[PDB]
Amino acid sequence: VDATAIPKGDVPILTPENVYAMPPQFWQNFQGKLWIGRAGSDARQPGNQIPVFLRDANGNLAQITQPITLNKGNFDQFVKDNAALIANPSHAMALEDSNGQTVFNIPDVSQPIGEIPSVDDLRKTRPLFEGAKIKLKSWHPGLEVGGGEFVGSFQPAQDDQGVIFSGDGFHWRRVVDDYNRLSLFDFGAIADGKTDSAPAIKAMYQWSQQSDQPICVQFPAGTFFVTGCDFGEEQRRFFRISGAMVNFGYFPATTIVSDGQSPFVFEVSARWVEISNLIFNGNTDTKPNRQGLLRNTCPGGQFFRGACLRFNNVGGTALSLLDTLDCKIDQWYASACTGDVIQAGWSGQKKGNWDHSTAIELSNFNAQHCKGGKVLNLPRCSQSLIHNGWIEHCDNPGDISNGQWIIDALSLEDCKNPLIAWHSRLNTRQTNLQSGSWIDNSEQGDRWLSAWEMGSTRVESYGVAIDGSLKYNYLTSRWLLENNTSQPVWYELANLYSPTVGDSWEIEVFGQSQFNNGTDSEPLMNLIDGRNTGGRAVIHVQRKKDHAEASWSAEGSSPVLDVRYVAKTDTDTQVFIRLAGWTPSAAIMIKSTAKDRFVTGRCARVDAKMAKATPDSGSHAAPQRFSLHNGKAGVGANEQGDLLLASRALSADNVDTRKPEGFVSVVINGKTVALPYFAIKA
Amino acid sequence: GDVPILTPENVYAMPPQFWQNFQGKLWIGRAGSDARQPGNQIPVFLRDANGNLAQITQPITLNKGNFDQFVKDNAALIANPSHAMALEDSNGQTVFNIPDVSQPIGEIPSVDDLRKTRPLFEGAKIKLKSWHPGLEVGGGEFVGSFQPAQDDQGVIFSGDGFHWRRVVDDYNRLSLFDFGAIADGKTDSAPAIKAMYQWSQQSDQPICVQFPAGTFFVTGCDFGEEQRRFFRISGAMVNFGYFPATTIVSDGQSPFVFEVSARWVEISNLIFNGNTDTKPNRQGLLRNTCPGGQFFRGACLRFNNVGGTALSLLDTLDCKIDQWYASACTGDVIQAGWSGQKKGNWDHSTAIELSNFNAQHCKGGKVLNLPRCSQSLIHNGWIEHCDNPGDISNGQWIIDALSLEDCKNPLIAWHSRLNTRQTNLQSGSWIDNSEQGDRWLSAWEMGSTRVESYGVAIDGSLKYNYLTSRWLLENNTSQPVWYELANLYSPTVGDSWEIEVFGQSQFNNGTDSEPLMNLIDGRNTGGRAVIHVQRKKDHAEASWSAEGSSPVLDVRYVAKTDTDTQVFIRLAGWTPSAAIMIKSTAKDRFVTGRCARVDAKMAKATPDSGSHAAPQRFSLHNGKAGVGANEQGDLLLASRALSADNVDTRKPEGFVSVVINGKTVALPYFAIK
Amino acid sequence: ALKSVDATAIPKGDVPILTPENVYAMPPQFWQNFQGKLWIGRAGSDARQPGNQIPVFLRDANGNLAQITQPITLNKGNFDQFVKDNAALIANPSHAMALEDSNGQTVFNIPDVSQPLIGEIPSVDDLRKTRPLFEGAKIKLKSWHPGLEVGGGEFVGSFQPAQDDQGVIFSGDGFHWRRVVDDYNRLSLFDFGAIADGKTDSAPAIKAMYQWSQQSDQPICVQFPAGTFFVTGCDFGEEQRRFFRISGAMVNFGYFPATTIVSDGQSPFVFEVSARWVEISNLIFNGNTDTKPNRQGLLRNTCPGGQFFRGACLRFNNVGGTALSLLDTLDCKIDQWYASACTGDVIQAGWSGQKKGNWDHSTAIELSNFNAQHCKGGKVLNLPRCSQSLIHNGWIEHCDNPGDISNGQWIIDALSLEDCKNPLIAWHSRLNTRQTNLQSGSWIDNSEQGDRWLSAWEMGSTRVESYGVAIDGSLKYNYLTSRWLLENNTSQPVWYELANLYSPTVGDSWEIEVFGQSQFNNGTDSEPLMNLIDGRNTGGRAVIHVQRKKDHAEASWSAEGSSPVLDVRYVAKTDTDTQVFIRLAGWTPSAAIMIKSTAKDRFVTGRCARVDAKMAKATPDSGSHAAPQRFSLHNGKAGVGANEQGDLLLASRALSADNVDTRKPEGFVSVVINGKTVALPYFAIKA
Repeated sequence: VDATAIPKGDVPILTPENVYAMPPQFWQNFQGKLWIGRAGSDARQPGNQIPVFLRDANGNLAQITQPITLNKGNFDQFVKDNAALIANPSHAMALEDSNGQTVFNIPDVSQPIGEIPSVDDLRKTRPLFEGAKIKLKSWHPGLEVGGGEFVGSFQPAQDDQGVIFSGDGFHWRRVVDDYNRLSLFDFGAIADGKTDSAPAIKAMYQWSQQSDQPICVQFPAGTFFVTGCDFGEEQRRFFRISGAMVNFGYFPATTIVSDGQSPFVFEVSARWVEISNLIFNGNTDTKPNRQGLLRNTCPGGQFFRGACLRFNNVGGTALSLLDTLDCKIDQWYASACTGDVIQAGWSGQKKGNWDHSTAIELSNFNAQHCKGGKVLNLPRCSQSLIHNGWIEHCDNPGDISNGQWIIDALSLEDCKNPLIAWHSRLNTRQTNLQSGSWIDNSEQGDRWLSAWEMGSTRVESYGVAIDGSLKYNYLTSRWLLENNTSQPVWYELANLYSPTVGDSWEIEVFGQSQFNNGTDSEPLMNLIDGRNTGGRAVIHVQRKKDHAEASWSAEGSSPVLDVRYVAKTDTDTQVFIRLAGWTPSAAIMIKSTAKDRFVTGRCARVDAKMAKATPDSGSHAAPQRFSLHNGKAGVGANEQGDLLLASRALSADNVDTRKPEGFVSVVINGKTVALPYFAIKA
Repeated sequence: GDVPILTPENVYAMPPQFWQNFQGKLWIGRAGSDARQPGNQIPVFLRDANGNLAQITQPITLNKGNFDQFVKDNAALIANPSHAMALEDSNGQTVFNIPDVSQPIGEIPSVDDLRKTRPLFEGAKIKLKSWHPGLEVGGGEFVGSFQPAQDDQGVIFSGDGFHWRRVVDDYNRLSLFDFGAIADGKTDSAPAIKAMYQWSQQSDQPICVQFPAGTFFVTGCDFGEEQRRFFRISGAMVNFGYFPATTIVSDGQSPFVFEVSARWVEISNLIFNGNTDTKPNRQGLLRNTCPGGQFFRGACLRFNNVGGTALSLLDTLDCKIDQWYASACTGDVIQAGWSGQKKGNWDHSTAIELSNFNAQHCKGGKVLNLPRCSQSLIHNGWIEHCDNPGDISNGQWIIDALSLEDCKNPLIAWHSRLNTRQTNLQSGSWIDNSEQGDRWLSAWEMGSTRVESYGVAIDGSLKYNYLTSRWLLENNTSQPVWYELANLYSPTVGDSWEIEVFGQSQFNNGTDSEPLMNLIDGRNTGGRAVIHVQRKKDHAEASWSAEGSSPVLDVRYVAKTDTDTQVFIRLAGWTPSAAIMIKSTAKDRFVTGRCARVDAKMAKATPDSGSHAAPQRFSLHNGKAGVGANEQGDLLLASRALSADNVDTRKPEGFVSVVINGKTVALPYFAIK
Repeated sequence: ALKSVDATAIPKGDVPILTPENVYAMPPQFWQNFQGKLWIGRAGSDARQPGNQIPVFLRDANGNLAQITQPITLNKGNFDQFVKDNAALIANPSHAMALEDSNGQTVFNIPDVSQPLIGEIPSVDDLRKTRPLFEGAKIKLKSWHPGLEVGGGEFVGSFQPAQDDQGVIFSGDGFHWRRVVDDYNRLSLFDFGAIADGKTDSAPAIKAMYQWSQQSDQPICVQFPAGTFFVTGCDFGEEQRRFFRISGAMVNFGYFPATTIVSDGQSPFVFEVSARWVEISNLIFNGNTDTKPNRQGLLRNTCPGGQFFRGACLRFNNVGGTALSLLDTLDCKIDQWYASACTGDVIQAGWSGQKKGNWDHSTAIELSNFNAQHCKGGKVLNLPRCSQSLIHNGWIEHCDNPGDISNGQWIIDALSLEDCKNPLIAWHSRLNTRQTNLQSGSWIDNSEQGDRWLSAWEMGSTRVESYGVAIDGSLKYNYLTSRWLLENNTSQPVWYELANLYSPTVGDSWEIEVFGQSQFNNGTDSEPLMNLIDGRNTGGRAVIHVQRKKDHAEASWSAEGSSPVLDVRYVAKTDTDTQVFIRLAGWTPSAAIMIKSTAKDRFVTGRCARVDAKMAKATPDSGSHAAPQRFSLHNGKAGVGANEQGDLLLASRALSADNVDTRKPEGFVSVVINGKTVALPYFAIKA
């Protein structure tokens, strides 16, 4: 029979692949009768057989009489000849064995097992009928990975290299129980750390985008070689990439390795990105390169989610984000990275004012021995947070300049250069700085925001530093002293440690002696021992060239009668006060010029004792003096008990000495007297 | 008590190979016996459609012709349910030989057909293709039983005198598919949810209710009012955090999609789309009304177009809601109330922790309806373009990194004990922490503390070991040095600054080796300079005083702007450490954006010619009498003027020992008559 | 068929190649129905062909051997006799094997069973006794233990040597079966022979799965399925390893894990590990100390030179021993953990180094989202010398000893101690705290008792509360301002009510500083100051003193420079409460209210000091008490002041006329008295 003796639209319905794709027992043992019949009826029935043509590899096109006898001999011959059965794709098919038992009876193959070794063979194996089930042993020949059950179809579907495998006028659909349990194995990846799994990653991403499946790129456990993947230009909504989903906090079960040729292993443009449970070994220690893990190119708002990420020997920028709206990177470790680790920039697009990054939360991270680039390349990060982070033996902790950062429990240890935080609005607790490490929060370089927005607050166990305003309801003391007794009592206030020669302390004993009514019953005549409401004592202490010395003043109804001091060392000064009788509550409030713990390690201390203690023999009386002036004239008092006065001394020659010009009412001691003054000669 | 033992559904169950080909012999004998045997055969009756009971001589011949006819007449074989049964195949082989079908392949398309198929024997296995016909979902392997078990619509499917139990390798891999839910976002999956809940309660399995990935239409599920221990509801368990792989839609008719009453509640990995934007309604997601303590756990939740209260909680002992998003919700989002109609016992909520959330374009309702929340926390939250950020009044809140942008009305925080850091207020948004409305606790509990980068505001007490300065100036030379302290920005006319230069000049011993005679230049311990700066109608003017051994000899100022004033000090020789401590009446960053600044220079710099000298003055009085000094170098005195008439003028009454300038001297006073 | 052969006459290296287990291992349909012929031939040949058959010996019940004639006839009768006689076919383990049915159709044709249908086996006991038919032969294990249908799966046979690991490899005499594992992360202790009955000791399974994961370098380590498991003390001690992971059923249950461990109390810890990295998650441990008292904890890690620890979703019920014991911790995260009625320590961490260097502390301890209830006899937290450490949102209620965090460095947010018998011991501990909730006499002892680990210079705590701030250390700021700035852009003085002062104790002193001045007109540097009160001056303030007396309070106020205040009145109508009014001067553009107090704050007492700020325009009631205008600057002997009558007060040593030269004033000094520059006279003192 000839070439154009074949009906229009007739196709090969059975090939050697159909012999291979049925169990060995069937090939070798089966003997029976095959009927290719008219569609919509039993093919064994009379006048139902449609034309069938045997075609050799040579190009033979002989018509074959039905039923077609099947047996090992005819199978062997069909395979050897690389032959094919051509007939109507719309056909009935019926097979019975040597006896008469119907194996199958399909009236229309277009309308509703055996094993296949590879995808290569699957794409060349036509289904027997619409719904025909097959088992794929493995994606690649004899790797025992990326296999599963497959349902055959004649309907047109494009090969996606994972779920749909298409041949000439047919395809096989992977039977997927849970779509969220597919991996790169299903898309033809191999965990040998050599075979490029980039085609599998590109195939699985395109599949997820088209079929709208959120799992996206899913790595199974093991090591994967990946060449640069550019999904670039086109803005997508989602790019998710996750390693083996197991609860391993430290070491993910998936590792990525590359050739260091692309600037990033993954080049994406997506509004929402999620990357987790991955180790990236950049191999920059042995084959130096500039290859990072992921860059997001999408302008006008990015959302990022990182979790359980290890960057080992990365020469490039590990993560590069753009126009960040919300970035959460938790449980990430960087070891011996020579490039930037966490980098975020802005498009500069005037609209939405994309001239900064927003809501960066970095938590539970450890950067070790990172030399060359910046661990944090995060300038202009507003409404951002750092929680429980360690950066050790890293040259450049990096840049958080012009930012707004809550920083809880950040540790810098043995870092060559400081964390750059120029014009950065920091709000910190428990910053741990060892081995010469520090944070540079100075006003160097360019300020992004107005001068009015500048300042940072540091809240430490050892004190508070506010580069800004303070306001409170009231100022109290940690130490309230009480003398509910008519007799005075000697207390030891504290031992003052003065780290530097010339350091000055002022102890304000705020509060008065007496709490009895009738202070407005009589006018005050005795300014010292009178009946006035209000009072304080002001003790001055300064570390001198050798040891220290003291001097004290008071106001109103003084809470202190006397103060003595003991200068045991050059740095140490014990301060005692004779707490006046009937002193109900006296608050201890201190001013100091001494360096605090923020400045030096061997810093200023107030070793508070606040205990009843008589000053020992060899204690020195702090002289009772005050001195209020303008550097020319003023008023004071001395320890002898004389009022001190200072003013321009006068020549008697310029004074009308004849008699006082006038008088003014002054209450000298207890008595209202008349203070005289003389006229000044013109 | 004979029953139908075989039906048309039994012919359907077995492989199609069997129907078409199988020739054989079927025996039904008495139990505890091989039925293929003389004297073992019990009577078997053939029921037909509109047909008599009749009887059939065993063995029962099986072939295509018989099966076709048997199915045709909707026929059945009637016998004693407790029977022996054996099957041969013309050849005389054994397919199965069962002495008793009472105690120890096939595919079935639907649960409808499964509930109609009687098992051949106890432990007979079949495949369920799908829960619903031709839907490829909710299927599995089932082991048949004659024992009486009730249909639970998921694991056990019951007929008349039989049931089918699902083989479950892991109970935590069951979904609503297995209980007959359809992920088409139209067919009501409420029967499946109710069925899976009832199952999990009775079987005491903790997974409770578990959605697969996809969209599900759910009519209101009211889980009675009786108090349960647990209610867990979860969408597709895949690590996302942004968009859960499970969406819920509804008809908006119930007040909540889930009416629960449990001590411990878990919602996670769900999007609820309320559809108020198109079909206005008042349907929330979940309300828990279990009294006497509640525990809540929310994670990865999206609320889109919710008209009702998204979450309603009662008598909360502990509530954690992390990674939750609300867009275009017209009702309340996070709502928590209490049972106690009077104070004492159940009159508040405890341990509310909201973290990593974003409420956007929520108009009408309160995003946070959380009054009287004690020991509570907010961490990294954003409320943008919302009418009512909500109510946290009479609360106790740690608030880290809360953002309010373009919110019409303030976050109501009346009498609320706030402890805040890095609050971002943009586009006229603010927090009302005032004392309006009812105070829940005592007046002694009130107060908030706001720690910002730009300053600290304490509505309460402060105490510290000692006050130091950010700026310590040193002059370890004999010669005075001109420093520029800072530039002061005074945003309002009249704003007053006072720069206390704490510390003294000189640090040599023997200050208490002689009495103080010269109050200015004497061997003294202690000292300070007090520089006063006020912004006047035009520019600023200054003046300054000192105490003891002054650290400052001179003060000059440069004021070439209404707002700006540079302050310079001539730091005295041998000033080993001088601390700069400032007071100001000027508005800080909490009040205004164009706020007060101290631009610290603290650098050696001579005043630039045009600088004006700050007069050396002090003034201590009561408003009637006092003492002072002026720049000329004169002591000032103020007191009541006396008439010479009222004074005994001829002789001084007495004297007092006064040290004038350097010398001890007698100060006179005349008597008044 | 019947050729009697001696055991000593059987070729060296010949073994039982087929046993009754091989008949039981076939599908039941095969046993009953199959009829055919079996060939055992030389390795590398078709065993059916002439001159390829090797000698096969049938062993009988009594142990006798006869060489059988091939082909070997297979049928139910022969299968029954073979099993009934507990018979075996002995031949060369290296052999070809061929099976035909009675028709002559080949089932197998294997030229060498050592080079690469499917039966079922009830238990591993039976699996270890079943020799594979050939290399790569597939079998289906129903379950690990007979009739439990857990720990079953698909197995592929081999004659290659492999040691039994009791989970993945099950070996017999010259063969083994390897489990088909698609995902090694889906294996559980069921696969290693554990039973979820809470009675049968699953220690062997835990030890087996552990040693497998170590030898195989699989990070999953020990994975429990859901249920209650009985575990005797497991010792993985002495040998220093990298990893120890142990986890219960991995399903997101927030509150109650689906896996419970229960033990006998005989070991000090259920798990004795020595690893650098440790992960415990999703486990309830019921110590049963309430009914059978003991000192058994859950886990101790003894690995020296740095330990990492991650804990999540852990419940400790009735634990008699130390629940968790860590050594030389470098990083410890314990999130979502609960302790109920435990009599021992719960979270314990110590160090190895005796001397004050190297390993003498713990580092980066982060305890979060925890709740300890009714724990009595031990420390909930036994964590001395914990540096760079954090507590976030934790409750300790009705526990005798909240524990020891002394000599530490802690951020503590939202810690609640309620009805705790003893304080949390935090001696010399560097605390940085917010929203600490202490109820029913619970407290934190942050005193300086016992040995201080670090230097005196490192000491101090900061407590930031809603009601106030307490700094045991330095404070510095750019400038002090006020919550309250009062304005009077008006030539007339205006009355304001500042606040109601609540003084909880008799003798409590308040000082209200009204910082700022009256006037803001230029030319204060034009004239020399002559009138110290009303003169053109820059700077100023009013200082208001208020003290609670035996009954009510009384006041008194002084001023500086250009005073912002003209008058002060007050209302003391109770012992505790004092309203303060100020007559704010004309043209005072901004006055900041700043306060000092001796009164006890909220840190000290519940009924604490208050400033009930009003800061509003209000004229004081005619019955209000006027505050006397006074100041008083002295040294206790001499000084200066002013009284409300408007007289300057001076104090100094009195002089007798006899020691004064009354003749002439010795000299004069220039003094500006009431604006006018005059000469203040002075007399000389006789020697």
